[PDB]
Amino acid sequence: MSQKFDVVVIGAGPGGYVAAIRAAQLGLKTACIEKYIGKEGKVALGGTCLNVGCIPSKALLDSSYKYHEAKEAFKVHGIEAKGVTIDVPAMVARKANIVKNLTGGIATLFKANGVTSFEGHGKLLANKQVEVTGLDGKTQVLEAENVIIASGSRPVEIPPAPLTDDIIVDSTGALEFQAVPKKLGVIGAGVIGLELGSVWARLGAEVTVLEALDKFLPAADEQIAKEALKVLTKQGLNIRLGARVTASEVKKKQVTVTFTDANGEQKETFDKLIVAVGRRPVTTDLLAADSGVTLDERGFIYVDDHCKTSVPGVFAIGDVVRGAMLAHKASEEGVMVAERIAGHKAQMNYDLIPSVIYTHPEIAWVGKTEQTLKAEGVEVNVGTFPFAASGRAMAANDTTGLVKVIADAKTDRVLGVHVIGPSAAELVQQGAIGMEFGTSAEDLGMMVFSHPTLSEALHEAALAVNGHAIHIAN
Amino acid sequence: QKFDVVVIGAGPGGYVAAIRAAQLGLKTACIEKYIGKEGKVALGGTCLNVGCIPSKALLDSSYKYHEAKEAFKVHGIEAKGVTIDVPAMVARKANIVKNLTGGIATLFKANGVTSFEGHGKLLANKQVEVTGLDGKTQVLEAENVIIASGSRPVEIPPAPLTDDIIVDSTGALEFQAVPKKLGVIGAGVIGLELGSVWARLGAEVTVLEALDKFLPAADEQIAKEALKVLTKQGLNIRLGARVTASEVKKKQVTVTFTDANGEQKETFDKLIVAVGRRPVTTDLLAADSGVTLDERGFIYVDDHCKTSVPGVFAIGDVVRGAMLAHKASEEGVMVAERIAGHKAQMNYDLIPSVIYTHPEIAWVGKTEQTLKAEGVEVNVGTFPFAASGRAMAANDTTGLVKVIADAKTDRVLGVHVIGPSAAELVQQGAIGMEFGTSAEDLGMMVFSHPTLSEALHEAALAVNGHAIHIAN
Ligand SMILES: Cc1cc2nc3c(=O)[nH]c(=O)nc-3n(C[C@H](O)[C@H](O)[C@H](O)COP(=O)(O)OP(=O)(O)OC[C@H]3O[C@@H](n4cnc5c(N)ncnc54)[C@H](O)[C@@H]3O)c2cc1C
Ligand SMILES: Cc1cc2nc3c(=O)[nH]c(=O)nc-3n(C[C@H](O)[C@H](O)[C@H](O)COP(=O)(O)OP(=O)(O)OC[C@H]3O[C@@H](n4cnc5c(N)ncnc54)[C@H](O)[C@@H]3O)c2cc1C
Repeated sequence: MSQKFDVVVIGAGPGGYVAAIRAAQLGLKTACIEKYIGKEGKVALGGTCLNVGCIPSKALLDSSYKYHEAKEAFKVHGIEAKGVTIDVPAMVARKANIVKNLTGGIATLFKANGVTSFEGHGKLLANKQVEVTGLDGKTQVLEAENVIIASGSRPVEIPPAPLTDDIIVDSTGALEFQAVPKKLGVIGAGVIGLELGSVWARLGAEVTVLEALDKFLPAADEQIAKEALKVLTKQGLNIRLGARVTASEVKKKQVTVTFTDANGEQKETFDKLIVAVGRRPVTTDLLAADSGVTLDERGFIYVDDHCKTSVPGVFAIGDVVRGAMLAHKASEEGVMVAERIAGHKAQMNYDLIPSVIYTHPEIAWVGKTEQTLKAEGVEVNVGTFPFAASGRAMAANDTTGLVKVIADAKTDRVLGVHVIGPSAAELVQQGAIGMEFGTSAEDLGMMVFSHPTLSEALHEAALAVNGHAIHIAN
Repeated sequence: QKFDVVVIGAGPGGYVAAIRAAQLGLKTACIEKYIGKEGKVALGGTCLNVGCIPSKALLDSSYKYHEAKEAFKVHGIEAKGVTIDVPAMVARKANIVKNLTGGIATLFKANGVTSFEGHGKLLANKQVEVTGLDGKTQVLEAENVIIASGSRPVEIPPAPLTDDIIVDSTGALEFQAVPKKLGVIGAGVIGLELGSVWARLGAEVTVLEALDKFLPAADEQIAKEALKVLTKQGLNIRLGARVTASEVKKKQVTVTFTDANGEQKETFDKLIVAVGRRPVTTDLLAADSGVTLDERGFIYVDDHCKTSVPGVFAIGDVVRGAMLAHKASEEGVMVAERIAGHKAQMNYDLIPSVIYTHPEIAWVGKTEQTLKAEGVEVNVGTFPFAASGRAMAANDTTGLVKVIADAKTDRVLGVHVIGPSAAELVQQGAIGMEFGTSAEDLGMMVFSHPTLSEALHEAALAVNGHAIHIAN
């Protein structure tokens, strides 16, 4: 029985580790297999998000912002912070210690819940048998009643900019720089590139972001994206749209990138270059030829709306399957799959998954953009409120940005909430909770919002939908 | 001199009522007497001029200084020193107040509200006498009157305001230097906020509180954590300490008070009287206006803020209910809408409370102790910020979220937070409660990761024993 489990989970990222905990909570005998070696030379749980993704990036964003504010936005308060500096090794070490604590915390949760951990590489064979290759190279086979595949993702590689020495790096290396890159190039103006560029720009890097697409943040609401581009450019992110990298050359501890833009061939030289074009699903040695599990043309594991693969009792969740490649999407899929194995008719809502970009100002949204609703032919009413009119934001010395609420013009149902500014993600979550209950704009308007709080900007934007905000002209 | 609506007072109640009435097409006047820093009438009431906004401005500046002094090294951030210039900090606050008070006048002009400068008094038959700043009078004929005269600090005989030594909250927001030893009478929201400002800047702060129980309206678990954290921050909060006398000598003040061990004395450079707030009706009502006051000096109104006189309403701090700015403003909206013919109502059950200490404290709905006293069986779920990845990244892990749900129906009955973004997380809870959320409803929603909001999600899951990120 040592080798028999009700649920075997391959991977311990946000998808897999949450699925494993939930399965154990539901009374299923659960194993979770993980191969990733952390900084101490031992297996570290938590996946991309904890080890080289969400948490490390937010740690560096928060440290670098605190330095930036001390250097550039203290005098208005009367604060004199003389000769303020930030030590990059110490900043990175704080991040490493946070990662170590949280990865240890997952192991603590596994122990408390009775999840059995295996260290090594898992491979799905036919008929729900899972071969585990341990760290010593020895194999064993686990007999699973159900398998949850949660093998995650890795950075996209591009031929013009292969990882090279410590000069051309991906996001993992960008979270490990021990000195500020004097000239930093970033390929890709999506969330990851914008966050990483912001960290290092705050510390003095001169940053160019090369983006092949003509449109900035095309999935975000256009009004939000336009303000974001303006603000981030002013902060020193030299974001170049319609700029397609074709070659790179490393010499003298620098890298020269050749790229094509509207004016032809261009060259620019950097001390470090981050390739942040996107993310790809990981299926390396994951599926035996006889497993029965199929991949789509983009390399994701094919699953249905309940994350079931083509093989009964085999599920796949998170970044290895279709849908938004986000940590909270992966974890909610894990919960849904575990609940369904336990017999519950659990159903995931894919329409209210929020997005957050942890720049400062923060950017977040839920639901549909104005441009999507126009393409769908839905008439809408829009309300906005700027943080420049927020008393709380004035006290905070942080008045950039706005809240936008989009409602159906016929029914008043809120269809999207979009924010750039302080506490964007928390205000968007307020909107998402309302949308879960079918809120109208008038419903939000009729609620008591504490004063003074940043939340009031959502209240006013909801009132503005129907032309009766108090604190701005309508 | 004829108006559909005459509003007395331009604080959060009155100025919002005036704007909403004007938006509804009612010919609206608003009367205000308060003189701001430029020597002219300033709108916005207590909250904008000497209350909410100034206090938050000094709290935010002082916290940024505190974090630089005490919580930068862990990030790798060093400095040769950090100082704060108190006059400059206060001047930033004064400029914010000036901008926002000007903004209300701009809103009045855009909406067509007519302003009068002076003291408004309700006479018989809905006539309003306005005494101008030169003492000359005129009478306005009002179809409807909205009384929004607000509040002022409570004065106590044993600590009368004196020179620059014994002050109320208004004086405490105007210190031009850090007091070396600062005494505060009253450990409520105002006293804790003001004490926090000056403690962060180096004052030795004692807070004398007559009640044995700290923050009795807050949930007991939150209040216990708050007392521990604020004491650690240097607020020497003395419970069961009743002030009986004070004496000023040589620009210092000795306070006599009684505690469990008998009569005590303590000497301070400055003393803040922050025991509470009282409704203002000074010269507000003619003897035959028809409007009645209760025994505590509030104007008596029904649940629609209607007085004993038809067409006369009263809102905000001068009437029953929570003395909070968002309560006053929403009452103003209700009254304006009702004058315009709508059967508008006010929800008194989900008014949140916020204390802008750091960590911030906020809550909505009922406490565990209230529900026990009511005999309502409950399930409780909590989640600590020490287990939040977002909070760890923020270097700010003090506190917790608490969700209380009915044990039979699973309906959320209260949400209580001490920690980062407490007010925003409480607002999430309040929105859910408006829609009748259960704890499981919140648990089934997708919360972005990593965000502080996830602490509310986990606490909601913990109600029914299945949080993912803490043992159940
Ligand atoms: C720099 C960066 C910043 C990000 N910021 C955020 C953010 O703030 N918020 C957000 O929502 N998302 C963010 N993301 C995306 C987020 O990291 C992913 O969406 C999330 O980690 C996906 O979770 P998952 O469990 O599907 O996969 P992963 O987190 O990739 O976990 C997969 C696990 O499977 C292991 N594994 C793979 N194959 C095997 C095998 N055969 N046997 C054993 N183990 C195996 C891997 O070692 C890994 O631990 C960020 C990503 C990056 C790179
Ligand atoms: C230090 C402090 C901090 C505070 N912090 C907060 C907080 O963060 N959040 C919150 O919700 N609440 C806070 N409050 C409470 C908040 O200020 C009040 O709840 C709110 O201002 C009440 O609004 P109101 O319109 O009823 O009265 P007020 O704001 O007091 O306005 C009444 C107006 O009427 C004027 N007036 C009175 N009589 C007349 C008359 N006869 N004729 C003409 N004009 C007249 C007054 O000059 C005044 O401008 C704070 C209060 C203080 C003292």
